[PDB]
Amino acid sequence: TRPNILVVLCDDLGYADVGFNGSTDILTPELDNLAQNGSIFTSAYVAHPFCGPSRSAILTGRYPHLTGTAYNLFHNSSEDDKDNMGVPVEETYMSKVLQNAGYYTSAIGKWHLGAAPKFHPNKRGFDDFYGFLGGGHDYFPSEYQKTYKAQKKAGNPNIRDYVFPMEHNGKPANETEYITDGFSREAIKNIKIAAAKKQPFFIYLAYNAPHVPLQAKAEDVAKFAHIKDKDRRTYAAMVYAVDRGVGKIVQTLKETKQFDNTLIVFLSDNGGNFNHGANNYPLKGTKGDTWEGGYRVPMFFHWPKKIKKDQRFDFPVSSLDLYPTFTGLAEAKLPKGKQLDGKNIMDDVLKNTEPYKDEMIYSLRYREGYNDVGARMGDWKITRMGNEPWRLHNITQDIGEKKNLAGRYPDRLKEMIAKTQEWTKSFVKPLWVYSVKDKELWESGQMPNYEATFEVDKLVDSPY
Amino acid sequence: TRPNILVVLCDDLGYADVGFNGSTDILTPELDNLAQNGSIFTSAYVAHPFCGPSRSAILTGRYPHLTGTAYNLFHNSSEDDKDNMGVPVEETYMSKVLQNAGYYTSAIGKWHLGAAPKFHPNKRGFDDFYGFLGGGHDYFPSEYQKTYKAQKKAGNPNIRDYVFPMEHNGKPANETEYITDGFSREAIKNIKIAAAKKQPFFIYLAYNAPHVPLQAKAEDVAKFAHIKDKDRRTYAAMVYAVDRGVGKIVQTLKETKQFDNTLIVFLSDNGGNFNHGANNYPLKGTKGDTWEGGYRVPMFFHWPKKIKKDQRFDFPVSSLDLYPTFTGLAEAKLPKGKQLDGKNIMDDVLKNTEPYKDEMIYSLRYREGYNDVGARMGDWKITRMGNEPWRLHNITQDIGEKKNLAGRYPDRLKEMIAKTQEWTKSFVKPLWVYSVKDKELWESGQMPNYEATFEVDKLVDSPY
Ligand SMILES: [Br-]
Ligand SMILES: [Br-]
Ligand SMILES: [Br-]
Ligand SMILES: [Br-]
Ligand SMILES: [Br-]
Ligand SMILES: [Br-]
Ligand SMILES: [Ca+2]
Ligand SMILES: [Ca+2]
Ligand SMILES: [Cl-]
Ligand SMILES: [Cl-]
Ligand SMILES: [Cl-]
Ligand SMILES: [Cl-]
Ligand SMILES: [Cl-]
Ligand SMILES: [Cl-]
Ligand SMILES: [Cl-]
Ligand SMILES: [Cl-]
Ligand SMILES: [Cl-]
Ligand SMILES: [Cl-]
Ligand SMILES: [Cl-]
Ligand SMILES: [Cl-]
Ligand SMILES: [Cl-]
Ligand SMILES: [Cl-]
Repeated sequence: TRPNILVVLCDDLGYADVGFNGSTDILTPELDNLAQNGSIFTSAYVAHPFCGPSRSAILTGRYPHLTGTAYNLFHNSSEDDKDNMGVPVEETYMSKVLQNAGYYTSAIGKWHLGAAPKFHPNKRGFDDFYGFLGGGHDYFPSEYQKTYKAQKKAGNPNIRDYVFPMEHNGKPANETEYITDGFSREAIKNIKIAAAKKQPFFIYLAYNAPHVPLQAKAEDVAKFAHIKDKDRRTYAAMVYAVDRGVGKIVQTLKETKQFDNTLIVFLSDNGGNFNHGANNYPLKGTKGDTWEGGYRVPMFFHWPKKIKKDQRFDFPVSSLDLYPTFTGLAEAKLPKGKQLDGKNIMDDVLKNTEPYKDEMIYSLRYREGYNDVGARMGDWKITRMGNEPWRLHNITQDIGEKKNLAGRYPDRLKEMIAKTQEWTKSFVKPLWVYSVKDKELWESGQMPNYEATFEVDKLVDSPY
Repeated sequence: TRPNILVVLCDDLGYADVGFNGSTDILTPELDNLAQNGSIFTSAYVAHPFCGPSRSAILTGRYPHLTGTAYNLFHNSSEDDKDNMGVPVEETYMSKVLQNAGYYTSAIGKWHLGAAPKFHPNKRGFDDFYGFLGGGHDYFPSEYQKTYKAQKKAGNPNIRDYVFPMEHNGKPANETEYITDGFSREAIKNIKIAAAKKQPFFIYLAYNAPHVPLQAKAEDVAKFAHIKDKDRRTYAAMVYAVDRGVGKIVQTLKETKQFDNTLIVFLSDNGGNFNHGANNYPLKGTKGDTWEGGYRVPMFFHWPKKIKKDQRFDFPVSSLDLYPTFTGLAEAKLPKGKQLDGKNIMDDVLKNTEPYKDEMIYSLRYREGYNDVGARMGDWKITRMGNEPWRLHNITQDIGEKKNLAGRYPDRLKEMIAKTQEWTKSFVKPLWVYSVKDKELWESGQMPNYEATFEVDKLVDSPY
């Protein structure tokens, strides 16, 4: 009997901001209990260090550099199909694949993969959608509904999508509670629906917490009243509210007897933003970086029927693995011609085998005139940040990327740079960029200039 | 009547790495006692976020962008006067000005302002020099002398200058102890020389501690044995050896009865490198950045005859202020046509008045194809890092530069950028650059492109 699949995806959760991954000040007892009863992934990576492209990769199973979606959609992006402001519809999502294999599919919370009808969740493999289409949202309906009406009362032609009414399959959601609590409430409802249907479920629970604005319930803040920094205190309360809902979700799974045969996957979509309450310790950097802190995230698998308790999986994996792993477990057939950049790791997880032995896990982030790069194989990682000289780290011994080994092992450095450059030969042009500056640089050819990105000696050689 | 002047300049000391500036694990009792008995500067800035240009600025009193010295000299730089690898000799150092006013002048420790004879300290106003000409040095003579000899006897043509013999006025120094201790002993020796000559002294004590290589005496490491991280522990021991030497220097000043009429200035030449043991809390960033962490440094003035005890000076100051402050105290006349970018602040310190009201304290750091910028006026700072969109901070309320207010106050942002851009209009071309990549970009005009640096709207506007 095929398992249910529950993906709990948080938004900008820092590497050190759940108990099972080292937090000393944020309490996440429900998440910790799930993690201790499953497999914790100590080297898990998303395919891009910020929101839109990471989510594009999770659902398409491809790097955003291959689908044209490596920039975020701007807020209030176009809602007209003629404008193709969304992930290409030809790139079939794993939700549609699971849907075509008889799964009850549900998407809750944040989307950010296109606000026009052809990009809507109900058209991309989801029987049920409850959430918002853009990149973020205010958390309290009492506050943001008032603002929305008032802004209509002045005929405001550019109302921020952070205050738009949310929707349930295209109709007004009429949410009445702190939206983290509402998304938990909708997850429970959809679990009860699938149980009543005696149908396996796939639920994509995309919390916007703890993404800005930092807004939290008074009852949650009180659990952290001793934290003096206000942003950290509020951020902790936000993470705690997600934890409360996972505990309620777990109770529902047990009452409906779906707990033992549900694969629960929990992760963050990118590294924490350390300007807005997050802590990525012991990693270097912040959301958006190709330092580990940008795209290495907490993650666990929990599936009592098959994954042993107290497991730690220390081999590097990618969020790109979720697509082939889920379609495999679903016994689903892939669409003809579907290209995938990850692999099914369920067997590797059960037997503690290395899925990426002698293979690369990459990141490339476009900047204003240059690219940040990161690439890991085994214990070795190469990094370029700020267009500075290339760095080589033994990421297993130097998790903080403090000791540059490029000088001691230049052969390894250039071999890893060679493979990474070849990878960028397969890229497509971005379907959209983010800023006016971006558009100029790509039109002038100043971007992408992958050739300059993979220079090595001239960055370090003296001309004298 | 005129005071003695002792400049204690550490190398790469982190903002939180002395007791008086908030350190909780590194002990600096001697430095703290001086600071408690003088004026602590809570918003002190050096003129560039790394070694060479900052030091050029301290001795010339000018921004390195105006003297052509905003890149480091490469290690083992040219020793022939013909190649002009050094600070322009026409830019008169404050040591020469003080020399010409009857001061006994002495330089100790690190130089890095040119290794050719016309750039030598003895030709730049220093009666005495004891140290090394380049940018760093190994700490234990038993080890680096052995290496230097072995490699000299093998005719190695590329001996690292980190192991060259140190010198005393052009002759071999024959150092026999941990060079931090060796430098302290020389400061004591030069204090007694000035006393015997019945001359006011100016001592430029340029410790290379706590700059890499992290090397410390075992007896000093033992005092920080509860520090678990090996690099943090050695670094703590290196800072401590500087503190011990400051205490011995203080004892000498009392025996020679020079203590009360000596102005002791203590500061770091730039922010701490957080990859090599330093801690810049609560600032953001690291050595080399235009975040506060790159160029805001600890600093105190200690001068019992005039400066009151337990003072805290909270208005922003610059290390460029030391040149006109010292010559003012020396009652010296400036060379005809000498340009200075700082101001005499001794009166402002004694009366607690604002030296930079409605005026700017700047930083601009060249990167590979773009510029990092920071500029502060009053409570307000603008920051551009990594060519990202411009940031505006109230650094008095937001010392960590976490909350960008550029959207909230675009009028202030644009006026501060306008003033900063006009400042860059006076810059000169670098006399040298640092890497081959640097040279290509400057010859093609890809650098400096100050015009692109001060773009604002195109970095945040959507093109759709
Ligand atoms: Br689809
Ligand atoms: Br709503
Ligand atoms: Br069950
Ligand atoms: Br930010
Ligand atoms: Br001079
Ligand atoms: Br020596
Ligand atoms: Ca995110
Ligand atoms: Ca330095
Ligand atoms: Cl609005
Ligand atoms: Cl940042
Ligand atoms: Cl089992
Ligand atoms: Cl090698
Ligand atoms: Cl384009
Ligand atoms: Cl090259
Ligand atoms: Cl020797
Ligand atoms: Cl050598
Ligand atoms: Cl005295
Ligand atoms: Cl470094
Ligand atoms: Cl760094
Ligand atoms: Cl304003
Ligand atoms: Cl040049
Ligand atoms: Cl502009």
